[PDB]
This record gives sequence, C-alpha cells and structure tokens, in this order.
Amino acid sequence: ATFEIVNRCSYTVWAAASKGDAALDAGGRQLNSGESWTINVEPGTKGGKIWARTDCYFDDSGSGICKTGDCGGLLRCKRFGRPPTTLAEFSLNQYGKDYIDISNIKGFNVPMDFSPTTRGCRGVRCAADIVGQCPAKLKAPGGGCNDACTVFQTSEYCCTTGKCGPTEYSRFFKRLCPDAFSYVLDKPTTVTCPGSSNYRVTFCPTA
Repeated sequence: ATFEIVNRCSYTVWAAASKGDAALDAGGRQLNSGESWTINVEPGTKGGKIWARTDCYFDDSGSGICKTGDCGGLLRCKRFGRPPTTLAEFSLNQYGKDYIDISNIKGFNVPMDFSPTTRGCRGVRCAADIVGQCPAKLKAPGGGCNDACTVFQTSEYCCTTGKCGPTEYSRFFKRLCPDAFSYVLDKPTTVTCPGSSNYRVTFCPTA
C-alpha cells in the first residue's frame, strides 16, 4: 500500500514510519515545507504508525536527536517515537479490511490529516492548535503537548488496569479534536476502509 506523506507545515519535519519492532519502508526522512515522500507499506501490516518529528539534528550516519518524536536517535526509525507525537495509526488487510485512526494518547506535536487516496471511506483529521491551547501542566518544555499518562504515570491516565474513564486532561484533547482518540478507552474514532486502500498523511493540513 502507498502512503504519500506531505509536509504542508511552514517548518521542516522528519517523518517517521514504524510498526514498533521494524521500520516501515526506510523508516524516516526529512520533509522540508511542501515536500512529499511516498512510502510503501507491506500488506498485512498490523499496528503501523506514522508521525512527524520536529527540531532534529542528524549526523552523516543518520544518528542524532529530535525535540519531539525521537525514535532512539535515528533518522530512519525502527521503533516508536518519544511523546508528544500526534499519531496516524493503521492496520491493513485485517480480514478483508483496513483500519485507520489518529490518536492523541501519546500527546500532540504537529497537526495532521490522515485520508485514503482511494475510494470507499472518509479521512480523519486532528488539526486544531493543541500546542498553543495546551493545559499548563501538559506543556512539553521540549515542544508539543504531552498526554497525561506521560506526565503523571498513574493507572487512571495510562489505563493500566483496563478500567479507566475520561479525565480533565483527556477531555481537553477530545474537545480540540473530537475525531482522534483522547485516552485508551475512548469511544473509537477508527474508520474502516476497503482492504488494500492507499493513503495520504498531511502535516499541517489547514496552515
């Protein structure tokens, strides 16, 4: 399946794509403002994610650091990135269908639209100014808006027992972006697409 990843932000981002234990495609690449990078993701990929990383420095071997979404200091991501990261999440060819969503469970760094480029389903979007409006206690000094689990490490925010409810913090992400997951047990905003759909992930889709 093809994912065209487009940076419409006015700043550079380093896109990242992983399924947690392996890179998807090359795993990461710089995208200056306006650039598009098309990756191929294997059919059957389960629990894949794409995100943006901000304010990165890499040396000539592809090692260094990002202020948000850093994946073990690598340009080419093999593992998930460090919060806060707005996440495009997808599982492809799961009994005939693809499933997509955007999640703020790991916080928010860059606004995102995640849409099919092929027929048969709708896109999802979390493009509100969550960083500018972020509650004081969730602000990441490194840049971005952390989720409450990352900041406070409780069973309630991390949904460790499987029994959590919404919280004042989750309701903040959910108010700004109703169409993304705000906590682990949020009412699902997952979209069912035809198996083998193709997609586009657009950073800063409205600015």
